[PDB]
Amino acid sequence: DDVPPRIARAMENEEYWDFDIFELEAATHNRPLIYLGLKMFARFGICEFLHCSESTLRSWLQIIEANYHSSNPYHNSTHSADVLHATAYFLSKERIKETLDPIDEVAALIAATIHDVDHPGRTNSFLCNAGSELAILYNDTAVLESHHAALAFQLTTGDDKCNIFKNMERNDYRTLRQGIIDMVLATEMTKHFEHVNKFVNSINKPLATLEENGETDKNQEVINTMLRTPENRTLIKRMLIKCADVSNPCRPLQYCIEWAARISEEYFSQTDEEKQQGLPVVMPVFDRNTCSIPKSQISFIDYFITDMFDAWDAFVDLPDLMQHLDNNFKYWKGLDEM
Ligand SMILES: C[C@@H](c1cc(OCC(F)F)ccn1)n1cnc2c(N)nc(Cl)nc21
Ligand SMILES: [Mg+2]
Ligand SMILES: [Zn+2]
Repeated sequence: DDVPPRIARAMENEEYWDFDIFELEAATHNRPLIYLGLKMFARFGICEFLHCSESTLRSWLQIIEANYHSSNPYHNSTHSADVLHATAYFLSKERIKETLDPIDEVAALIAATIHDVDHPGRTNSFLCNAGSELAILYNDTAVLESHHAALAFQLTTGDDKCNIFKNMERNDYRTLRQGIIDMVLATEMTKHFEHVNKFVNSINKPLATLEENGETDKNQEVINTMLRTPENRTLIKRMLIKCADVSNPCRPLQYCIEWAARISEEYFSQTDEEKQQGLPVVMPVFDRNTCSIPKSQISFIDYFITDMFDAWDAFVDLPDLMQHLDNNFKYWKGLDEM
C-alpha cells in the first residue's frame, strides 16, 4: 500500500520468471524481503488463512529480515526473497496448484522466507571443525538447518507483535509447523540424492506408467489419488523447496552470473579463514587464488542441478528455466576462449 515509486516499479512483473531481484535489493536498500513478502503473502491470502493482521505480518517480516546478515554476499535477505519468488512461482504452476493443498502453499512460502535466517556465511562442516556453539548445541547434525527453523520460531512466537501463528487453531498450527520444519530441514546438502531418488521413484515413474497406459477419466482419479497422498505431497514439498533454493542457474544470464559470484565469494571467504585459523579444508577447490568460477559452475550444474531439475521439470513443466539452464551452461562453456 504505502510503497515508494522506484520500489513499486521494481515489483512490477513479479509473477514472471525474468524478475530483477537485484533492482528490488538496490531500491529497497538491503530490505527486499519485507516488500516482496507482503505482496506475495497478500496474493496467496496467507494472513486471511492464518487470521493475522497486516501489522503482525509487517513486524514478522522485518524481525526475520533483520536477522539475515548484510555482510554475507550470498546468504542474505535477497537470497530468501529470491527463494520466496521461486517458491511462489512453483506454487502458481498448474501441477503444483492441483496437487498440493492451500496449507502447503502457506508452509512453502513461510519455509522459503525463513530458510537461511541468521546464516553465518559458512557451512555446517566449518562450524563443526571451528568448534561453533551451534555445532555443540545441534550435535554436528543439520546444524544450520535446525538453527534456521528454531530461531525463526524463537523470533515469531516469543513476541506477540511478531506471532503470525497466534489466532490459528492449535491442531492446524502443528500441521503447518511440521510442514515448515520438514521443508527447512529438507534444504541440507548431504540428503540431496536421497530426496531426488525418492522423487523420481515415487512420483515420476508411476506417473509415467499412468500416462503410458492411457488417459481415461477413471485412470485420472488414480493419478490424483497417488500424488495427493500425504507421503507424496511431502516429497513434492521437499523437491519444491530444494529446487527453489538452487534456482539461480535457471535464471536470466545476468542474474545467474551475479548469484554465482556471490556464493563463490562466500566459499572463498570461508577458505581464507580455514587456511588462516588452521582448520581442515573441507572445500579445497573453492579458493580465490585457484578456482575457475566458470568451470566450477559447469561442475555444479552437472553434479547436482541438471538431474534434479530434470525430475522437477518432468513433473511441473518449466520450459523457461530449462531454456535458461541450457543458455547459462553454454555461456559458462564459452569463457574458455583459448
Ligand atoms: C547454497 C550453495 C550450495 C548448493 C548445493 O546444492 C546441492 C543441491 F542442493 F542442489 C550444495 C552446496 N552449496 N549454492 C547455491 N547456489 C549455488 C551455486 N550456483 N553454485 C554453488 Cl558452487 N553453490 C551454490
Ligand atoms: Mg541453507
Ligand atoms: Zn538457502
